[PDB]
Amino acid sequence: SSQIRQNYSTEVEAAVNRLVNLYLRASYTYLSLGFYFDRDDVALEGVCAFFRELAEEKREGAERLLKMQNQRGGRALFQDLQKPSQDEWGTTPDAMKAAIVLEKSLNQALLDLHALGSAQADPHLCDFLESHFLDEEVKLIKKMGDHLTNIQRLVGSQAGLGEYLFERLTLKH
Amino acid sequence: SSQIRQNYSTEVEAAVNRLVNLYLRASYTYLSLGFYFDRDDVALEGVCAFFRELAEEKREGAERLLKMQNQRGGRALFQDLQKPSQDEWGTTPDAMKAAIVLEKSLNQALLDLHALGSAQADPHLCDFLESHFLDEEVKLIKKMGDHLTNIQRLVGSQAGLGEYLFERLTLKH
Amino acid sequence: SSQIRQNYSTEVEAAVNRLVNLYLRASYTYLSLGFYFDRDDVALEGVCAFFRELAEEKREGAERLLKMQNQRGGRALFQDLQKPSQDEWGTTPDAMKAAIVLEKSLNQALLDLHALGSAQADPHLCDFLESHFLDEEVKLIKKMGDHLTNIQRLVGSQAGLGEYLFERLTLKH
Amino acid sequence: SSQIRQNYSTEVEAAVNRLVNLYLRASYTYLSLGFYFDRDDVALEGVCAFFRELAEEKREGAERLLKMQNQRGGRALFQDLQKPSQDEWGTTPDAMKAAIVLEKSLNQALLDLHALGSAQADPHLCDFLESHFLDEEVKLIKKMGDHLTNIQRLVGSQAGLGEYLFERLTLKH
Ligand SMILES: [Pd+2]
Ligand SMILES: [Pd+2]
Ligand SMILES: [Pd+2]
Ligand SMILES: [Pd+2]
Repeated sequence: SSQIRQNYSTEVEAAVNRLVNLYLRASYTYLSLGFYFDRDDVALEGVCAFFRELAEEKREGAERLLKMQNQRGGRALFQDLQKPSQDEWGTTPDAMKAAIVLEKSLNQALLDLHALGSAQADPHLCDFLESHFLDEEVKLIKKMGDHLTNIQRLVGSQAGLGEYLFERLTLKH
Repeated sequence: SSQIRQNYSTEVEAAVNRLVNLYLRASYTYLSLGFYFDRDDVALEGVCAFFRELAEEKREGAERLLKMQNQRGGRALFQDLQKPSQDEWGTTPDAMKAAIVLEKSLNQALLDLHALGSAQADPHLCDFLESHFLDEEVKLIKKMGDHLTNIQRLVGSQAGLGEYLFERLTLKH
Repeated sequence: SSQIRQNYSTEVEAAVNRLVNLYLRASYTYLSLGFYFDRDDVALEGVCAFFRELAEEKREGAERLLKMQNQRGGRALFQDLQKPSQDEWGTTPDAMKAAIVLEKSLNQALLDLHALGSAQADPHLCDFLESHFLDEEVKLIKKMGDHLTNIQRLVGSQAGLGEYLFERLTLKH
Repeated sequence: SSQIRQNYSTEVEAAVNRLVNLYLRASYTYLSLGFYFDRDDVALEGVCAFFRELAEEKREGAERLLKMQNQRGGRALFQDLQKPSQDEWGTTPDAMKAAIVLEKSLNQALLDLHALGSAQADPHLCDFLESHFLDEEVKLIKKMGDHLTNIQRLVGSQAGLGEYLFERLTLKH
């Protein structure tokens, strides 16, 4: 039961639960991406760290959604988390491309939920999504696009050398 | 080309470019206002500093817009910047009135863009505009209105004395 | 009016106003160069920062000229600012070449004004120009020439790799 | 005798001695202006301090000239110092006007000496004059013009009140 729920539709409640699943799926995907780059036959630690950081960011996003669900008086419902789409992630550009596709899918899910919020006249939801999610997605996708452009520029010259240089000079910290 | 653009209409992209032009025009206008008050035959340094600060604020606004344009995958297009509407700006109340007219025009441009964002279901744009621009405009216009009221109150008593006192006791820092 | 003007010709006054326009035009050009390198499909942040810094330097130069105009009792007159000569700036060497052409044009304008100062026996003007402008131009043009030589050396080997390495190892800070 | 003199004309040597006399005369004038404003029937201490500071600046200028005379191997020759042109200096605008006339006369003397330096191909002299004298004069005359404009603006409203306010709010430190 709840004694606090106000202006919070069942449609939004369900969409928030689905979004939590998407964010946790994304986190899982990034966990797989990170460890792939830590394989001794891949060995690009800056790339491992980049994706591991994203895994943490996506988990944090799911937790923020869940906190908000409870703040509004909605009820968390969890579903199975599907395994990531690949077991091996190819080259650095392959991985960065996959990451952009993933982020665009999350961004579209956020946009869809914001639209539902608007249709349901739920300004708390719509603002929650922008502050913690929509601006972060735009910034993140720009960073990934910039990364992809740099790695593409590098591997068009020399693939092995380019991947090493990108990891050493852009990613490693 | 872009590999990041998502939910960013050509209409909004063009409107953002036009807004950059308006902000740069405003910056240019404030540069002219500031130096007019630094003329040896005007010599009101607090007024010079007030308008110079605004010139910097408007330039910063244009830069923020341009950064956002690139974040969204839009493409900056610059146009000629028209010279300010006057070469000489009259009395302090004349100048403050001109400044209010200018800010109201920027504010209306922001409102128009927010409306376009709403019509295009672009919540990232609409929120970007409020956070960095719409609240700043409201605060700035209130300050200018307060200034205009004070200078009008002063120059209704004694024009020369009133302009000096306003610059010394309200503006100078 | 002015009560301070002394040994300040109308010819120099007009030339200073034209120089302000040239410096503001240059600033605008550098703003465009900087944001071009921040495009997600270009993504060379060290180059973005290099040109943005120059945009600020040129704006500062215009402001110094304007302050001097008022110090001498001349009157600032502003004209339209033409848009930069290109919308897209090509490769890093293309951009650095454009920048050198631009600086050489400013340098020539400064030399022309110094010559006018000499012809008008205006030592305050001639010294003002050397201290704040002429030595800065020489230093800046040497830096740009050095940059161009380095990027040319790099892209003659491998274009993509060379542009990345230059941005990472010379420009980025 | 001298064992160091090189490229230092007798014409420049004599002109430097005359300039020392002019600077000392100016210092004396400012001493008189300062004490006039300290009269119990005038009693404008910010004005006293303003002119006393100028008296010190002009004395310092004479000393710099004398040091340079000896550096070049010229020989200091002192003449009688004429008393200031007035015993009483009238109102604050009267005094500021007198001060501007005085500074313009020094500035013209500096310009005349720079021209002589140029005619004698004496670059050390010409540069000495710009660095320590010509830029200082331009700055000082702009400040005085700004002051005169402010006091005129004030006394056009109310003479007694305006003079008090200027001394309290612009000059006093
Ligand atoms: Pd909303
Ligand atoms: Pd909105
Ligand atoms: Pd010269
Ligand atoms: Pd010279």
